[PDB]
Amino acid sequence: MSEMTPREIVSELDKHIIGQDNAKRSVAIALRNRWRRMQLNEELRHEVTPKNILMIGPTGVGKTEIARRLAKLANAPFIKVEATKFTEVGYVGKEVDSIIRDLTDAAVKMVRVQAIEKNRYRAEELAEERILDVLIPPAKNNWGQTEQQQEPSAARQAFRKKLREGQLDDKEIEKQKARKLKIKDAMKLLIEEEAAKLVNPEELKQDAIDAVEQHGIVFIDEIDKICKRGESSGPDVSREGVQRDLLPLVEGCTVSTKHGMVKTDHILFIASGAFQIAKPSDLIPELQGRLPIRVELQALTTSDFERILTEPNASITVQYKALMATEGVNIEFTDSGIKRIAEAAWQVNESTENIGARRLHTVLERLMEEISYDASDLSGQNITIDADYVSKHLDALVADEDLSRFIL
Amino acid sequence: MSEMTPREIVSELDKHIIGQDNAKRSVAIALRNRWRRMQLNEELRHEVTPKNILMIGPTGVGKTEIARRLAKLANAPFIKVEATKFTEVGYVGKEVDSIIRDLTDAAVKMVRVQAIEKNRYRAEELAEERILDVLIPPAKNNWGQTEQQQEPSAARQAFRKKLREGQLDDKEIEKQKARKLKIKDAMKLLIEEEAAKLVNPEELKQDAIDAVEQHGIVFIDEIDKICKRGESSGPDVSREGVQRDLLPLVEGCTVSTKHGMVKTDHILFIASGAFQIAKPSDLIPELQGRLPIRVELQALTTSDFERILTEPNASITVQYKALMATEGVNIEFTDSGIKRIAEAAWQVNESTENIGARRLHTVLERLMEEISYDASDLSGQNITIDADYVSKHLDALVADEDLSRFIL
Amino acid sequence: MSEMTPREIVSELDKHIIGQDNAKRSVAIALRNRWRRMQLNEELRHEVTPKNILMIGPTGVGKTEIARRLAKLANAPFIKVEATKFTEVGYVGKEVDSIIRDLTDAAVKMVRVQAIEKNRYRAEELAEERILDVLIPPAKNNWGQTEQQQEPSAARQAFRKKLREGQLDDKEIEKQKARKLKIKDAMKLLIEEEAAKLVNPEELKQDAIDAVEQHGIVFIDEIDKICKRGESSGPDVSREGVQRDLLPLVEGCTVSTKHGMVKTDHILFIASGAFQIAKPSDLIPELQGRLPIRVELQALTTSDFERILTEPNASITVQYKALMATEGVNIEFTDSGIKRIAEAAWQVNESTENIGARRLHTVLERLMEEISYDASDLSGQNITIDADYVSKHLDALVADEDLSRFIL
Amino acid sequence: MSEMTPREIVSELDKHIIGQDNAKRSVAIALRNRWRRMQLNEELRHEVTPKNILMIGPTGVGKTEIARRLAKLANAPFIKVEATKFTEVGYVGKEVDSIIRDLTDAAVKMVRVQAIEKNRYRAEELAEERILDVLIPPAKNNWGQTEQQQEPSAARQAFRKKLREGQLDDKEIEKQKARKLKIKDAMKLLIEEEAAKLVNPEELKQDAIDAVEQHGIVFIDEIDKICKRGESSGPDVSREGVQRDLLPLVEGCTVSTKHGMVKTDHILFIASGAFQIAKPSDLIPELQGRLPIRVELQALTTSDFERILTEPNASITVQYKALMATEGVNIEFTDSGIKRIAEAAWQVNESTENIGARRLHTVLERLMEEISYDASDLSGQNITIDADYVSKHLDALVADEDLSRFIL
Ligand SMILES: Nc1ncnc2c1ncn2[C@@H]1O[C@H](COP(=O)(O)OP(=O)(O)O)[C@@H](O)[C@H]1O
Ligand SMILES: Nc1ncnc2c1ncn2[C@@H]1O[C@H](COP(=O)(O)OP(=O)(O)O)[C@@H](O)[C@H]1O
Ligand SMILES: Nc1ncnc2c1ncn2[C@@H]1O[C@H](COP(=O)(O)OP(=O)(O)O)[C@@H](O)[C@H]1O
Ligand SMILES: Nc1ncnc2c1ncn2[C@@H]1O[C@H](COP(=O)(O)OP(=O)(O)O)[C@@H](O)[C@H]1O
Repeated sequence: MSEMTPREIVSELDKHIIGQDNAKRSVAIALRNRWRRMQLNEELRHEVTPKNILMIGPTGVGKTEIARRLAKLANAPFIKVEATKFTEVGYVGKEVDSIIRDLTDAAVKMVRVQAIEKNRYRAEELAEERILDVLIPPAKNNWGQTEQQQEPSAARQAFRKKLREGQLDDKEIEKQKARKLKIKDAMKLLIEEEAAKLVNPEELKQDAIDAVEQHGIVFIDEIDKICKRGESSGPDVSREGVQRDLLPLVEGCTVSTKHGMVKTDHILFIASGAFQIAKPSDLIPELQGRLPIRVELQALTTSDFERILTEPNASITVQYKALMATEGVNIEFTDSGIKRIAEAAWQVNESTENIGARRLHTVLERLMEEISYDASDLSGQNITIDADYVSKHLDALVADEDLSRFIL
Repeated sequence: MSEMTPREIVSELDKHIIGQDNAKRSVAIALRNRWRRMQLNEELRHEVTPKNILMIGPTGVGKTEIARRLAKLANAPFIKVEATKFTEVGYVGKEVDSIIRDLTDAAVKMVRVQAIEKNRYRAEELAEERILDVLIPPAKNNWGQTEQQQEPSAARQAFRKKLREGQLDDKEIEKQKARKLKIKDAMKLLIEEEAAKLVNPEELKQDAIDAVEQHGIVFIDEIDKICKRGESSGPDVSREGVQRDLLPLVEGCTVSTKHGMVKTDHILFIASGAFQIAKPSDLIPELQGRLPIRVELQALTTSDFERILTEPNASITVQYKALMATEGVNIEFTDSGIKRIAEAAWQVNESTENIGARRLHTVLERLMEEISYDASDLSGQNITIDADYVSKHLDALVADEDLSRFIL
Repeated sequence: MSEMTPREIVSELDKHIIGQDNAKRSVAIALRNRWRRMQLNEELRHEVTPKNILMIGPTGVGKTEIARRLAKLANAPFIKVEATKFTEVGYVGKEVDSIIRDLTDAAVKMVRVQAIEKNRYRAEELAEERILDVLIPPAKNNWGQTEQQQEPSAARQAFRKKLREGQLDDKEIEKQKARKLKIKDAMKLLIEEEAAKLVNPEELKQDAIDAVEQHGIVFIDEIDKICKRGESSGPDVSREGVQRDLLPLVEGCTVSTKHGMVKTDHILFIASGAFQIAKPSDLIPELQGRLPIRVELQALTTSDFERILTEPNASITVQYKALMATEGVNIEFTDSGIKRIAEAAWQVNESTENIGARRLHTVLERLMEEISYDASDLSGQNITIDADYVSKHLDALVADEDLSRFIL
Repeated sequence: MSEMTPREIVSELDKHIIGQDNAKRSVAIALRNRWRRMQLNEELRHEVTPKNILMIGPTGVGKTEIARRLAKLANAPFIKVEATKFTEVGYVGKEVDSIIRDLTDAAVKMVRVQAIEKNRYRAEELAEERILDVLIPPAKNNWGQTEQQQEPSAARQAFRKKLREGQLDDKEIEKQKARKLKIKDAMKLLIEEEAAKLVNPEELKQDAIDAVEQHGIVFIDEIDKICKRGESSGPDVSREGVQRDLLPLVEGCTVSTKHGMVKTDHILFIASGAFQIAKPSDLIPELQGRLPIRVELQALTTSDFERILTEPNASITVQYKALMATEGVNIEFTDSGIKRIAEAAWQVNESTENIGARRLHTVLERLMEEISYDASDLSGQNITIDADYVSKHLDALVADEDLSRFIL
């Protein structure tokens, strides 16, 4: 099982989300206040109430990714539903118990794929027993010693080591089979047709169910755009409603679905958004109060950037190096470009409109349009990417405001 | 069977709902005016009419939880439907006899789980007879005495006491089975595949039907916002209708459904909401008359809070201690912080807007942000949470109006 | 079969609907004009046309209950559809052939339950044959005399009389069974599992069908709010439409449904409502003319009340006595309170708004809030409820207008 | 497997999309920034993010066809969804994860047909073994040599060469068969009933899944008309939402589907449209940031046309020749008509409104009305289509503005 202490939770955070400590902090305080529970009895296993979180602040500084990530290391199943959607001011038809239904549909194509390296390496030593079986059969009547089985190997395990270097031969092996095929096929087959025997009844469900149930985490994005305070950001309280609908979810219900009936009850909720338009004080009271833990995030810096450009472990930048290396190019970003790199983000974000950390992403892939293209030429060649570089393909762009409008 | 006297019903209320005596009172007066019925004949079993309840008052002072709980000890099935919902001013598609429909779908995953420690302990002694049977068979032809049965036990009840300390052996027992498995599995199985023989035909229905039918209790929240008198709380009498739709439910009909045909006729209804917009006199007559018993509730006090902070048996505050302890921290709340604890909620509720008892929930989880976080360090350490404490992390917050607007 | 002469029909009416004679009158004249038909041939069995009724008048004086009841003694299946509904000015989706579909869904959970005391007392003498069968078996090879069967009873019918006073023993009796249970269970079982053998193929349908088909009665409430005459009570003739849709029903069609295809044709219709807004002259002509029989009702009196308070056979008042007795309380209403009781209704209904007979209901349950609560104390005690009583808990209430607004 | 280098990707473009080099370029830069990924590990296989593309420019100059084709040689599965669609301002019901859903439903009737000349020529040699088997059976007990198998052929491979010139005989061969048919049938059958044994379990899915997944490419057409800045191209931010909905798709989710559960995460997206109404800077941030790579296209020239008229490998013009030949007409276009051919499109596009390259298509099929009709007469006759020609059937048309409005 998972847990992690408060700080532990944080620290893996600072691994991919620069700054906003306060932020992290809370979310972890929610995720232990979580664990804690379990460890009680039955009374209070069921009278204490997922400490759901309200995420006030500007855009692109990481409310989402703070959640997204928290959850990945919780190893919780997770989904982010935009608040908008349930509005349909195009007037369609939106039901909110859907949300829970998709927090299962990952809670699966999550259980699945998170079962093919736990039970994959367990059955490449079971797809071999099925070819060292057709090239040379362990002659009828095994005289039980389990050590006269590694004794077929007296040539059998000479073919076992010869499966990795010489294949493409015509063979046929044992709703079963009885089929005559070929070996590089078949090798790619059995595998598949073997994960099946790696039992998938009321296990990939029931426990996938447990998934959601135990908990993930839903991040209800934008909540603020669904509540009133008049003028420009009120049509009707034909939005107020979606706060209502919502309630139950957060406030605790069962729900109908596909793989099994699910209990929202204990699910964790993380409600986002910026409120230049209203004020959290402005939710329906009901909601207001299921959002116990409130926290601010604040806009990142120039530095903050620079640092997001490199101190993220998946770093953007690196994404480059490696990507870029693949064509035979070392690439290497100075202190002093990683400086302008940011520097631009910030200047651009300040003239057009500011989209968050977001800009770096675009500013970059643009830096490289040159390199990133010609790359397969540079076969070995290496390049120095630095201020003086940067500014040559940037400055006038960033310069041209109205271009940036289009193309950054 | 249940009943309880008027006062009995009450006194279990005051167990988790401070004050509002008048409230309780009524509700209980409904819940016997209920029983009484039964005890009559056939004439008046079917000519007297569940004494439905109109819950006029402010928000977060207990209308819901008064119902909610009433029902829990009625051991009735219960659902709270928000009135809004049937409106869809986004225009979707709402049918209202849905309401009754879900009052059944808990009337079940309520009959269910409330049938697995009644009939659970009855068949842990029936899943053993199914293993003390495969380890050592009571040899062919039992010479009837029922006392040469505890006489297989001359070694059989030596394996019965040895089922609690040594398992994981490879065994196979008797749309039946004929299946070769193992014993920590199989133990977790049989149980399940045994609650089946614990007959679940026209019983887990029929009587679940009675449930609803005999009753639970539907709490139609907000009734007030579905009724007209003009200006800012009338769009059209395109809400009028919801009252209309509803009608029947309360006014007495059959409804179509999944596990069986239900009759709404005698279910109990408790219709909530505040009416600063209209006035109960403003329901359609038909309804109006179906909300016979009328009651007011009154906004809780500073004291009332203080008392909610502690005199609730699930106490908030306690939730802490015990939640908090789990990290190795005794926590203790003075009289005199529970004082400011309240003191605050009240002062905040009076400056932004007042959400009810609701605020404590929020004000608190905020007190603790410190404690609740650092907690895993305080391994043993104990803390004294008291006025002087409170005010250090509160006073300026509460101070800062416009913050509180966000973060309480 | 049913019929009843005109007056007969009336008289059972005056049993629970004080006054409005004219009203009754008609409805019965419809219900014989009904019978009459059948008694003709084939020509005129199918050229004469259910004499459907238009029920003009104020609210709460009994259009509905005049119908509701008429039908119960017709023993017709019956439903009251609000006219509103099909409007959806929230814009959903309403189809009108639904109506007929629910006039079947009772025409069932009516046929059903009206078959378990016709065939219940027929099979408690068939669930015994199944226990006096397991406690002492009628030894192999019955030597046919039918009078050596009451001759097992030479001890068998000593256990038959002993089934009513000594049970809870462990027995097992004969998609059948083969099951080992216990006797207070099983007794509650067999019954159920025996109504099944009380044949339920193409009988509980086909004749339930006959139900509707033969006839009940639909009371289309409010019809007037679905027709035009401009100003405050016309949006569009986007309501006119529902008169249209409707037509066929009343005017004669088949309809698709669940248990069987149904023919509206001969169904009886009773169309309600008050027309302060328009005038019956104001229906679509088509409708106008399927509402042959027109009748007024007029608002009830003070007396009328008083009399509804006692001369109804299910009397309200009595509802009290008996309900109230159950806790050990005789209760007894004077001439002279039953006077004020009413007196209030009337005064209240005249200040706030007047809801019909409806008020009594509420005025009362309020009278008793005192008694109705403390009742379980009065264990024997008896009380005199009379003017001087009444006015002590009423007068100021009725006084306070604006309270009454809420709580009467 | 595919890849191709940046330039390689390009050069096959310039094969059917004259000019717009910059365009191509990018797109290719995406389609390697794609490959590269794969070649990394697991960390960065799943932390780098398909480099999605924003296609700013005028209409009919190639955005679509640049994508369309890109994908064809990527041999990716592809779909272009119009942004409009999800709007329904007629108000229907649009879900957007539909988009992904259809990117699968070609990802298939693409895997399918692209599996019947790979495995088609593999089993025309397997449907013969099934007739050289009924005409002359390889007599019981094959004495294993695999060279006394081509030795049935001592008359058997005399019937194998005689299957191409003499058929229609009455034969019967081996949920199998046992059926008595005939041989030109049966030949057209077996084939089919043989692509089945060419295994189609969790292969025609799973890998079709990969398709989408590894990728095709969705081209979200017109993105611009789903975003706000006011006046004539904003109704509400009841379009805003479409951007919202979309999000996830591009921003990374699982989607439910027919042949299997798909992950959108890594698919490639290329979002089109012109922005004379807004400005790419005007997308919701979230999106904005997911359109990393930005590119412009520029309206083609007279020349560019001329060159589209011919330098396309499928050439329009050629379409003619060959289409036209089929009637017995060589046709030949001078340099100097292909000149006016273009010359015209350009002059028309500048007077009515300019639809892009689009016009040639129309201008042409009009040139020909004459030829294209009379063609079946010109049996041999050959024609010289050239300026002086062109202008005889064009000049006054192009002349007549308001005609062209109708008829080009
Ligand atoms: N504080 C930050 N530290 C690291 N990365 C960040 C930070 N803020 C934003 N980002 C990155 O830039 C984009 C913004 O993140 P996201 O969480 O979706 O923004 P927001 O929640 O603020 O709307 C993502 O690519 C995100 O991973
Ligand atoms: N007066 C009450 N007595 C005890 N707790 C209350 C009371 N009113 C509100 N609460 C608390 O705050 C929450 C609000 O109760 P609720 O019944 O949902 O309020 P309301 O009906 O007024 O909307 C509950 O969880 C409960 O603990
Ligand atoms: N004339 C009357 N005689 C007896 N009871 C009446 C009378 N009028 C109304 N009631 C009773 O008071 C309420 C009004 O009846 P209902 O038929 O639904 O009113 P309406 O049809 O006039 O809208 C019901 O409880 C009804 O049974
Ligand atoms: N610049 C281009 N190069 C070659 N053909 C083009 C070009 N632009 C448009 N066309 C032709 O006219 C049609 C329009 O191409 P399309 O990609 O659909 O234009 P757009 O994206 O600008 O809407 C295509 O069938 C193609 O033959």
